Amino acid sequence: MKGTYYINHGDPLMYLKKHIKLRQFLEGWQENVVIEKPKSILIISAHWDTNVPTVNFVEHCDTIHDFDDYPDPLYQIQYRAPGAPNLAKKVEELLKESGMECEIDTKRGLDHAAWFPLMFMYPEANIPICELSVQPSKDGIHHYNVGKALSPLLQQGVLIIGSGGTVHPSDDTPHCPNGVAPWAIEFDNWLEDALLSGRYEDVNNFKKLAPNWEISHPGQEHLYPLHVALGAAGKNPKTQLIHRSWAANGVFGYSTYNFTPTTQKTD
Ligand SMILES: [Fe+2]
Repeated sequence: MKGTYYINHGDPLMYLKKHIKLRQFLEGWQENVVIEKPKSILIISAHWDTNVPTVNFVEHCDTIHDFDDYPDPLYQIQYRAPGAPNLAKKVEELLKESGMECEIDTKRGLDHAAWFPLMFMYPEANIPICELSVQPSKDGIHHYNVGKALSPLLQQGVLIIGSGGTVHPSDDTPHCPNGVAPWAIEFDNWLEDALLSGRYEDVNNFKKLAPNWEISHPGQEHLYPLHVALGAAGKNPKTQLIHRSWAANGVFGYSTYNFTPTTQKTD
């Protein structure tokens, strides 16, 4: 495939498990999704929440274990990827050239939205990684425009990946164990239909249109990486669903999308 992706980083517990389909999908990334080695990777992280777009600019990525109450082994994982400082500067220029602000963090490593799926996709940790934050108090259209500014990166060998959670309710939302709560089916299906239809404006305006977005994304920070990845695919991309699974609690969903460009930018 070519283009950009919206993936789910999933449950860190899957590191210890054998039968999680999302992990199998991620492990097969280089065989089934992206054959060609990318020059660098831009991860739009649901777990880096800022006021204005921010990008990290480091030579070596720390591994940030920003998650609570997991088993000890999870905190010993190191994903020793190189940073991507030139990619970071290029993201800052592209955003500013489009009239958007962008700040640069020269210390922050990768949070688990980045390193956790990447350690399955690219276990050799030899691809330069740069993370981009989301701005959860801004709307879907903001995030789409951040991505649109970034689409020239596609012709430069950059793999752009939004890392979120397609259905990501509050911890207080009751479970439907080993099933799928109908509200979550409804939201997931609406989103799939909007994307496969090419109704990308609807996706940007999900708050006005999507059923049960209040349950699926009370904060939205796990959805907004989709808008950035979608915008980064340029005008009129074609979307396809490349993985779907659900957590055993029946209310977290991992629908995964590829956005294939049909247009390009100037020489
Ligand atoms: Fe998450």
